[PDB]
Amino acid sequence: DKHSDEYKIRRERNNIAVRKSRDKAKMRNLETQHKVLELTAENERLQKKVEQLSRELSTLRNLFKQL
Amino acid sequence: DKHSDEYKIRRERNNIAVRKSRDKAKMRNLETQHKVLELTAENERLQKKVEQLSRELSTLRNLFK
Amino acid sequence: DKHSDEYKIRRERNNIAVRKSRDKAKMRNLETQHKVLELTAENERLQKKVEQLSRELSTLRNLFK
Amino acid sequence: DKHSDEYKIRRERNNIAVRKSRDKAKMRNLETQHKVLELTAENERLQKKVEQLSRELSTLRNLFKQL
DNA sequence: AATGTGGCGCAATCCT
DNA sequence: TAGGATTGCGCCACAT
DNA sequence: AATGTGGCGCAATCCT
DNA sequence: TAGGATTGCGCCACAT
Repeated sequence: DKHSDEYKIRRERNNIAVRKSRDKAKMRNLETQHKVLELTAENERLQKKVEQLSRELSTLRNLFKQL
Repeated sequence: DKHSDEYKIRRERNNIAVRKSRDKAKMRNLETQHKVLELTAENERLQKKVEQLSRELSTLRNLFK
Repeated sequence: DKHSDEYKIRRERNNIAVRKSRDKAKMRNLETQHKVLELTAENERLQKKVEQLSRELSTLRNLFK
Repeated sequence: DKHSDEYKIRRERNNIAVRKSRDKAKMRNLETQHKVLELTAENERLQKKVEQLSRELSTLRNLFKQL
């Protein structure tokens, strides 16, 4: 009975749940997009550190090798 | 008019476009979640590399003593 | 000359370039291995979708009987 | 003793192992690149199938909905 | 011990 | 020439 | 049972 | 105008 009073209230409750479920999903996605930006900045920091330490190690190894 | 052949083809075409658009969006969101897993593992790896390089520097500098 | 400052800077610069080139190559190879995992999971998903769509078609066509 | 006879033969054995290890790694990589091409063709086939079935289902659902 | 791997350095070359 | 990107050869530390 | 999710359809709009 | 891409609203089947 798609005209029933009970029907329309059942539909309304589900419509409310649907908007709630999707807001949550869209928020989660937004939080994830932010996490990527955060992890990217951290990745770049680590890359710079690895490069700096690698060059430091290389120079030191060369010194010893020159004895 | 809903019986109009033009209406019918319009709905048919739009339903295809709507599904295509929604799949693309789902794909992007999944990729973003994927990048988080990727970056997380990679940063973990680089951090390990940092620690390894530091140990190698310490080892060499111990030769001075 | 190996004592030449020019030689020393040449080695220093090349060692950086060599490491950079080797890391890039390692990255590409890891990505390729990654795509295999990705595609494998995705094809599995699409196959599941194919099966689901077929069940839905069967269900609707059963209404005719 | 990096001039020893034993040393040079030890180095030769490792050099042989290194080339063997790397050929294997490079082959594995080559096989993986091929697998990606194979999985990509399969992915495209599946995408086409999903699209075709989806349109088939949509048309059929519309028919019923028009009763 | 002996072979298998992974990271580098060198130097010739290729590339811009 | 300058200078970065590749790559064959091979040393070494470490893993299996 | 009641809410939470995922997939669609419609139709207004935006975009090319 | 034609026609594909988005997106707010909401129906429904199914999951939890």
